Amino acid sequence: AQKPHDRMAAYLESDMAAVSTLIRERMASKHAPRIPEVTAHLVRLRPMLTLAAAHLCGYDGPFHINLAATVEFIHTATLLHDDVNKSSVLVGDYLFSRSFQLMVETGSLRVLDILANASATIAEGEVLQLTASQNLATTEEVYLQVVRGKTAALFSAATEVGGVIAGAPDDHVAALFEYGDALGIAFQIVDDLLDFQGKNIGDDFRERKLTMPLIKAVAKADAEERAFWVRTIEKGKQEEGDLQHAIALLHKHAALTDTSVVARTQAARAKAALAPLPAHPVKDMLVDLADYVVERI
Amino acid sequence: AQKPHDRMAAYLESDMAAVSTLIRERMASKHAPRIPEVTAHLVRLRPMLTLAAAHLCGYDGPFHINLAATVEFIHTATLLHDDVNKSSVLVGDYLFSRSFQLMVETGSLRVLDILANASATIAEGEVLQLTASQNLATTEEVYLQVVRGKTAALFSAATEVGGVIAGAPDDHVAALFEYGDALGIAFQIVDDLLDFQGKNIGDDFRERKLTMPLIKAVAKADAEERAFWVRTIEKGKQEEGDLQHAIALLHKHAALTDTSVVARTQAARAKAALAPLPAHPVKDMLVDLADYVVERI
Ligand SMILES: [Cl-]
Ligand SMILES: [Cl-]
Repeated sequence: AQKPHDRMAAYLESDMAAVSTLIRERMASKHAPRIPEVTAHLVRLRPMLTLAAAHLCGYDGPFHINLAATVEFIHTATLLHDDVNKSSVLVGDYLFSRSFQLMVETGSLRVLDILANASATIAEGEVLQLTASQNLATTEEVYLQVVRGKTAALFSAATEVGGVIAGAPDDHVAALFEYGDALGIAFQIVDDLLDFQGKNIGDDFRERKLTMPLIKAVAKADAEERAFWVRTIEKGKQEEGDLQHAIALLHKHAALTDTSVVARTQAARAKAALAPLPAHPVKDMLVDLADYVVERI
Repeated sequence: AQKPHDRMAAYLESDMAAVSTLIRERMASKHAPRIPEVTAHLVRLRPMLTLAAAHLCGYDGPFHINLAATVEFIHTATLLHDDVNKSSVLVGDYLFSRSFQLMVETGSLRVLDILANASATIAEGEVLQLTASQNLATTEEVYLQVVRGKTAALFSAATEVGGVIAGAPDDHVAALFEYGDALGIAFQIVDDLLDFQGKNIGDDFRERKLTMPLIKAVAKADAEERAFWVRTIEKGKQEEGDLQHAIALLHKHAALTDTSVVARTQAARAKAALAPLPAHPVKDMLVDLADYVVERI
């Protein structure tokens, strides 16, 4: 999957350069000089999705660059905010404001709607996460909502705005959205998976954050096992030996193999969502990307 | 100034109701139920400026309601963020996202530009504040920038978008902007003033936040006085007696009378900025408002 991944990068090489130029130039604040030391310090596939999607639909113009920059600004600002100290909040807010300026300059209300609704979903997931983390009532169906918010919504928006700015027909656009949604879900399930499969390991477990493997394990917990889950997640109390026991319970209940399967299934869904589109070298790159996202499992 | 202030309220009575309905209905999150307990708990002249400005320019339609809601969403989200714990950041971000949805629905790229640039100014001030707070190099001219960001930019944007959505000519719009800018500056200088003039008192002093009265005092500090300023602001070290001494130095250097004068001058500037506009009952309300903002000094 290496040479296939490199081809996408090399094709988008120039646009990625010209984006990362914008990110650089807009992180520069007219008045305050106390920003660029933090922004440069913090500065990818999300902005790549937007450019790829634009080229796939034959876009000549300049605004795909704006939109891909917006996409990264939004991802970064969201990261800062999760790392919560005062310096983060306000710097993220700054990037949000800058992201908003960039989309407005494109002249497209449609993409603004798309990114406005996406930002709603993202922020809505972040809060849903607060509640659903450390809460053994959480179904998988509820975790998928969390995943969309925290992860997939931006993927799907990134790809969708790339098609919209290109002026693509509504079927091509829905397919771009579905590609990005499924790819984002796969992307995040892979992360979930690798937090167990071979510093990193058990992180979600200590964090008391309900990953899919944990949901699938808890879903089969007898009284004995429930007490263990009730204790290390909802009470937060953990000791020596507790990570090894959690992992044993995952394996006992096929929680990892089964999560691997959902990952692979969403990744196949991504590729299928490209089907109706007419053939195109970027179409191929996006297929390879769907495989690349799940290669590590 | 009471009956004159009440007339504005009573004229805008219905629109304010119908806005606070929106704020209520959009704070409701489809999926996550862990928001409305915080948003209702947190929910004014800013949204009033937008409605007033729309009516002043003869706007029939519905979007002045959207825009005034956006204005409050933005003010609130900004408040939350300054109060920084994790629950704040994400709830504010949620209101920002919701504010963005509302402006997009208006169909006006111009107002989006206005509010996108304003959001930039606001966030840019917040960061400039970090540096300029606890920094005796700060001139008044630098404080005015802080004031615009933290305060006036939203006033001026609130009034300006009200005129733009109404479709008013460019001269009427610039005057609305200038009214709101000067009014916001006056508004904030008044706050600065009342943090000394008669729990509240000395707050900015303990906070090591460079209010205008402090700038004007420091600006005249000899070596003896500088050492006192260098110590209680840049070193943060304060003892018994230090507030009384600061206040003495303000009076010694006419720092309050002089700040009062800048307040009054900006408020007169606000009213003058309405001059070219044709006469109108809301025009009168905005004049009274300019006097009302400075009545407490
Ligand atoms: Cl397994
Ligand atoms: Cl004085």
